[PDB]
Amino acid sequence: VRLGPKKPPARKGSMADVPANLMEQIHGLETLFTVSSEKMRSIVKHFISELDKGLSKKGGNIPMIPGWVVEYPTGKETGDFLALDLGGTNLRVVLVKLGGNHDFDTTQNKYRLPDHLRTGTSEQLWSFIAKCLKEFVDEWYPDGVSEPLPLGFTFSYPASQKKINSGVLQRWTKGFDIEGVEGHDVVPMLQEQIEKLNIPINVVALINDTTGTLVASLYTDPQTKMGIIIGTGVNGAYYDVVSGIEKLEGLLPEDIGPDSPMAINCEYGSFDNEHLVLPRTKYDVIIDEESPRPGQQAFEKMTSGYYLGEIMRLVLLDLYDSGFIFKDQDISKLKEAYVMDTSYPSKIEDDPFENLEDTDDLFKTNLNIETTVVERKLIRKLAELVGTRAARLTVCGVSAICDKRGYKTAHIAADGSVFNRYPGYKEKAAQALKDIYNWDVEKMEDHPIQLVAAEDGSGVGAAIIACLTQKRLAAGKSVGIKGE
Amino acid sequence: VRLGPKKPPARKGSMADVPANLMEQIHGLETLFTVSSEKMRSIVKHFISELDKGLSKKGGNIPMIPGWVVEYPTGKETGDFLALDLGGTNLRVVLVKLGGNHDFDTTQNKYRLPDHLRTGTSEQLWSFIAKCLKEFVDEWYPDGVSEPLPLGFTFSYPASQKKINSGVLQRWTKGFDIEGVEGHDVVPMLQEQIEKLNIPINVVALINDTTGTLVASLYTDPQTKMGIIIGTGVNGAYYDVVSGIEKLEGLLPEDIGPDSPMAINCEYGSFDNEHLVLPRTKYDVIIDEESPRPGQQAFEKMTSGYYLGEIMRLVLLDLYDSGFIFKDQDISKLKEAYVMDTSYPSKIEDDPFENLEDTDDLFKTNLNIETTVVERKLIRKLAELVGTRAARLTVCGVSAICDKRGYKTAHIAADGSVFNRYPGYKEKAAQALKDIYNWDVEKMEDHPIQLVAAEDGSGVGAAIIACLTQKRLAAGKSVGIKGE
Repeated sequence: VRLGPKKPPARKGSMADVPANLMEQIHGLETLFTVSSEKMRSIVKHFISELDKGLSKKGGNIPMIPGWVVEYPTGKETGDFLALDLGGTNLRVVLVKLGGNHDFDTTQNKYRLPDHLRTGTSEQLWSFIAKCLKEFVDEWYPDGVSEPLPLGFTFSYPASQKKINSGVLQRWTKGFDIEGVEGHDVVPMLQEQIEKLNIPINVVALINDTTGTLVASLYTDPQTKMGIIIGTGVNGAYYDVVSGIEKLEGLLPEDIGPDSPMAINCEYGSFDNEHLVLPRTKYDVIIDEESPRPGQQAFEKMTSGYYLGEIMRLVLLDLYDSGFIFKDQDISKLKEAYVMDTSYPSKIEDDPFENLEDTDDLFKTNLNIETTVVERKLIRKLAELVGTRAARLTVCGVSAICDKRGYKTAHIAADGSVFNRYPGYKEKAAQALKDIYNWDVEKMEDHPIQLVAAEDGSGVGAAIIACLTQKRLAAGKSVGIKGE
Repeated sequence: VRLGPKKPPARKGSMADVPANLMEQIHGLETLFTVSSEKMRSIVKHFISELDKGLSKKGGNIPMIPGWVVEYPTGKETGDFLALDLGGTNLRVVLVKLGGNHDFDTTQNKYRLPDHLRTGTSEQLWSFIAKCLKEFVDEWYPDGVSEPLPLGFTFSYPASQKKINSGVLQRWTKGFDIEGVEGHDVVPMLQEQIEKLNIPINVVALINDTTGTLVASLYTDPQTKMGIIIGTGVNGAYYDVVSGIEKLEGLLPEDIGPDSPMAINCEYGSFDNEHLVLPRTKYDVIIDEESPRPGQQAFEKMTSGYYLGEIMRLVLLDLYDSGFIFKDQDISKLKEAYVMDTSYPSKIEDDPFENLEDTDDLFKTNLNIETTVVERKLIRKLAELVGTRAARLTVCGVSAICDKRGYKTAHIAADGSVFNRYPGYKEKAAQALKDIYNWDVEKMEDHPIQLVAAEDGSGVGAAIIACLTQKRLAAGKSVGIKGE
């Protein structure tokens, strides 16, 4: 039924019937949005320079935050470990049992946050989280445990960490707004509530989810060299080496030696806030000028899936205003910012039909705009250009990390809604890496540097980081700066 | 982010905290909805007898419609062929180029039927279709063709045919209401409008989409023994042999002799309308009594995904009425027929949490029903029972056809939204087949009889049936009853 179950072939996409004047505008969209291999190589050179800068004492626009994971997982770890992921709408609690052969078992619950928890008191939040952990532990360990359960806490909010078992909140995001937490260490706040309920849990690590994605994926897949999130937000994490981190000079204890690995949470959404290398167009400038924080998050704005529909909307409105398309149409819906979400370029790029009838139905039904076939061919071209630009720019971050560290091969453990669901994304990213490196290789599965699906970072990853951490803490091996 | 990109593992599903009274009701639900292996074998034996009955002179509840495809595609077929797929809302035109090594290329367009066609004249309909085909051919063959393109027409309406290149409309369905067409052969009606527009197409075949799924999938995959649809509706098609078709004795020319293959479109939705073997519960009886055609489509009612939410709804109301669940709830939204669509059992079976928070959020948000976790554990067990019974009954159709024809091994080419999207469906079906056959086999990938994703029946299949038919029409080999 319908088009059958297997992915339809890509449409042929003939441009033979497109009139000269529209075809000139299509070429102008190609000039605006195509990222050449040379431009990619150029962006990567500057990205490497900014990765270096963020690790220097002076710092830079890329935070390059030390994650205080100073060893790799081996895959041979065993035991029971907890993970907590505090999101905007819910708390997830995960019991991970590590099998010792790159394998694990999970048992997980999800506790939806009451509306008021995001904005009430500090004690109310940590008490709620402790009540969920008590309910969980009491069910899964009805007769307690002989050793407390180490817990890793995924707390993906701007924070500073001078050691892994700490997180001083810098600023709340994602709808949280709780007094008396900004500027304080959240780890003892949660531990205090745990102890109040006499729950046998020791909070031993606080992480960013992308650090988790890196370490979970390297536990199951030892070829992992990076964890990357390609969604509404963007981020990457990898292992540097202590000697490469000027900003830690003089602060490390001697048992964290110069050749020690150090996981880094790049927070590279802010790469090129100086607007010197990314190929921002007039439409990107408008998106930025109209955003909550103009001049911030330059790289996120150029690569996040959240803006891809918005770019199309502004281009389309421009084409309309300049007299090229939708001449007789009521275009009022195209004047609403963010009316086109990521589903628009997605559906348009998935349209299997030469006459682009999925695109026709989307425009008529959702935007009240009737179109000619040749207009839809422009619209389809535009969607392909915007989806492909975002993949080629994301891969500059992958390439900069690999080139910085000398990784000639890598699995890049990827997650987020763009990687997982945007049409053709994996193909677009693989072609981008092939174009950067000029590999002579037929099949994407054989690419020396290739994206693969990540393991669960904020659950499994935080639990494995808790396992690694607990082994250091037990032995007296340092997990932070001297004295901390 | 979230649970990461990989399928979460199945929840543990502890029943330890479920009170004795609720566990007794769960056991009662397992009695009502479990289909044993011996039951499935009992059903298969009767289903074979009913397949044989539908092919006999006296007929039976299973139509067993000869589809007038009297040869197997070899995979060596080459050429350009058209398919037309006419639904209730859309027309699809497919140009299929066969490559001669079980491979094909497609080029396809989709045209939404104007609202006024459904109630227009016969001429308006065929004219519209011909104008779509003129448009399409004018583009993909701007200088014409050396021989007319043979076209296979998937005509998704009750119709009878005494030869492949004919279809006499029985009754319009899908709120079509066009005069002068019921009781008439639609092929010449379409051909006339084609010729009026001087389009180089010859309509050579009219088919049911499931016959197309069988044929297209056999062209690409030589182990295909059946085409099966498991969606809102259900159907199967497979090749029988003319000697097994008593109702065609006396009607066939010598060049469709007793040893000839004959594709059958079973339309086995009506299996067991006489209610002799399917394990109908009181809930299935209610569904039938309240359905548009009580006493019809018994097997479809017991296997289609459309009913699975509704079976759950009535079970849950009956448990509320008996005082077991939702005791202090306002259950008024649960009293609406078909309020629970296939997404309810699907989301419930996909819930990865031990506390079943997806199911909590589904019931609280969509039905205004608050639940205890032990209620949700009963709800999850009910969803699993209902999804599992539908898969096990579906595979009784597969096994009947395979045992009828002596297929010890087979690929069963499957499509439809239940096969394609219902959680765990493929594993349920594969376990059902292993249970019927008592195979000693560890991996589902290795099962002797297995479901595999089908090729596109209503497009590609209709074009390949057009190719096989044209070969016979050109040579003067028959494709129907003597003299038709």
